[PDB]
Amino acid sequence: VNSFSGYLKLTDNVYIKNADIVEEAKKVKPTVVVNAANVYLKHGGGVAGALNKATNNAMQVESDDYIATNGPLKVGGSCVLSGHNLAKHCLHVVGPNVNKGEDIQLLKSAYENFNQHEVLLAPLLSAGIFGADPIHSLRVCVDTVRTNVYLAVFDKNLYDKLVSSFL
Ligand SMILES: OC[C@@H](CC1CCCCC1)Nc1ncnc2[nH]ccc12
Repeated sequence: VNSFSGYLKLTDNVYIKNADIVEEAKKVKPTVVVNAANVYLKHGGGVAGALNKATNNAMQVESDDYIATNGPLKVGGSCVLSGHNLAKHCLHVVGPNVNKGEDIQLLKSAYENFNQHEVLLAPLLSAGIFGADPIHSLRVCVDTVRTNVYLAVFDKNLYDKLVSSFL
């Protein structure tokens, strides 16, 4: 039993809700919140910009030190950093950005990072400003993640389409 509330159950391990991931994280304080990161951990907009803003830019400060030490992530890769005031940990995961021409096949590799964590709060990878089809992202999530994932979908209209079209 966990403290996630109001989710629709899609499969044995995947749950979905119309919610602002920032407000969800602040309420639940999960062990792991997933950020929709880029390889430079430049948290300018989308989920990343919103999460970073909620940390008063502490996420960005920590991320800049991470990059200065380690260099950029790989598309499809991840790193674990602090969750600041939002969660114990933040798993920064880089899904392919279609608006940069990146290979959508890397979306499965991106979701594989979730399997290293027993429970996660997460957005749909490569959705939103990353340009991928969210219905496809949900399908890859369900077919790749085996651990317990609670998906927050900001847009109510998109949430209803994801549920109604789910196979
Ligand atoms: O998938 C990443 C983005 C994409 C959006 C595209 C337009 C329709 C709504 C989704 N989703 C989010 N999901 C949960 N919380 C969020 N906070 C800020 C952004 C955000």
